[PDB]
Amino acid sequence: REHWATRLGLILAMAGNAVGLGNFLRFPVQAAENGGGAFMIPYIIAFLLVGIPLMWIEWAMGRYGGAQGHGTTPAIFYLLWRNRFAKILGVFGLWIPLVVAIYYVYIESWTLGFAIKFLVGLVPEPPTDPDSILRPFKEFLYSYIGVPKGDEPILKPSLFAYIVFLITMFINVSILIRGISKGIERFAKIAMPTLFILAVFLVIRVFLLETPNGTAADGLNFLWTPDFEKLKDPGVWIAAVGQIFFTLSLGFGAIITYASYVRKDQDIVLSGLTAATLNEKAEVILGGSISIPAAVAFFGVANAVAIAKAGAFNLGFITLPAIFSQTAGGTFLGFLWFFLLFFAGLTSSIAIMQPMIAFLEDELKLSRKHAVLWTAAIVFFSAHLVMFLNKSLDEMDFWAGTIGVVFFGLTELIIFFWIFGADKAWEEINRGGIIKVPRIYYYVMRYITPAFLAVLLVVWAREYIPKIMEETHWTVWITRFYIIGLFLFLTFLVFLAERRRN
Ligand code: MET
Ligand code: NA
Ligand code: NA
Repeated sequence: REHWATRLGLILAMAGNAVGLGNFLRFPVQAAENGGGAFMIPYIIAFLLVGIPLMWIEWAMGRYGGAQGHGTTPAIFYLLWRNRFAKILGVFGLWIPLVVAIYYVYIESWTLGFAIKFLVGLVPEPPTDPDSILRPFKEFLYSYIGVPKGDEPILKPSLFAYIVFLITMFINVSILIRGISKGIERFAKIAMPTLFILAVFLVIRVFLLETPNGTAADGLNFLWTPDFEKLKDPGVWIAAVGQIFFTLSLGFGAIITYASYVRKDQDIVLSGLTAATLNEKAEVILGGSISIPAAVAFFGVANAVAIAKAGAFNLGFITLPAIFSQTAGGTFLGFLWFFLLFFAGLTSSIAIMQPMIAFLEDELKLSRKHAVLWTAAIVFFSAHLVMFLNKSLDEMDFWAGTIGVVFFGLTELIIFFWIFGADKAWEEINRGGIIKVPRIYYYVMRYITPAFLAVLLVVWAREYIPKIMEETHWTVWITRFYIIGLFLFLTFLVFLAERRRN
């Protein structure tokens, strides 16, 4: 089996997996919609009671299976639990990261296209009226991805966006095709430091923004000023948990796959904690101190919150660059922003495609070259669905990137810490660890976490089961139909891999 060269490269590769678009786009939106500081309390708690324990759990499961030559859940779920149904559940460890990858890589190609256009200086040019400043950039984005005037089902991506997507795929391939140590690790040691530098620079530059409408300090205050009136709102807890799952790459089967390349004897405790810690630092300190403070600086808190609620991409691709264009060298500053997003996304995209690649290598015994090329072909082809079908992206991000990750997170925890045995799991986690997991986390993993997630899923299911059936748009049905087809396809591959063994 292939292994990580150094401990540092391992940390940066894992950090690269977690730290991504979720930090600089998803988080700011989530924190702003839930009342800033009010969102921080449930967020930290969710990080302690869910993020950390699951992180360690995924690392352990990854290394455990990796020792036997299996990096994907279909095989690992079977090693921990002997059953056909264990393999079927394991299919999600491929389905989720593949589905997510389909639209994630497209969003990534956006930041690249924007990065390129902002570098060359091809951007809209605003003249004191907020709408007259934002409109040009809204029209810019809509011209790029091909947004319809009314609410029409069809998208019309510009030739450029399409070509940029091809290029993005090519970049993802050139990195993945070189393997774990030569491809991902090498790039991690570069991308990450660069990412951190750009982030710090942007945070500082943004912190210097002060206008008659407010300052960046007002945004930092808003985000870090506690509010206990929102602690009774379940939605805030749900959003915080969802964010923790998405930002830490939990339930994507990505962490497990990456962990399967960790030598059986190497530590996974201190390594995992470091990766997760690096992600939170990059999330709350960096990600939360760029977008939000900037919007609050120019448009004040009320408007900033309004803009955050407006959409997930509205703050990142429209509002922020619009704000920069009003400052000296704002065009180049926008370039740095989109270059930051691109690297963060690139380090993450290669992580959610790896599970698929690792399954082809491990279970179907395909060479690394073929596995990567086929995985790229699949994602690229499937991507057309997100490119040309409106609301398709949201559907995939919901079923896979929201509901699926939590369900899968609960499933993997139940399989590892209950069925496989709590003591055996605990001993497997601490084995070879430079430091040891606090004894208390044994009862967080076994009791607190699964209960919290179970409750969360029940609540979710109750609200979504009626809405699903009554949904007018056909685009969403096509999407559901197709992703379901993907699931069958993967289940069929798992079947073939199972027969080859015999
Ligand atoms: C694409 S890996 C899962 C998502 C990633 N951790 C992010 O926050 O962007
Ligand atoms: Na990343
Ligand atoms: Na993250």
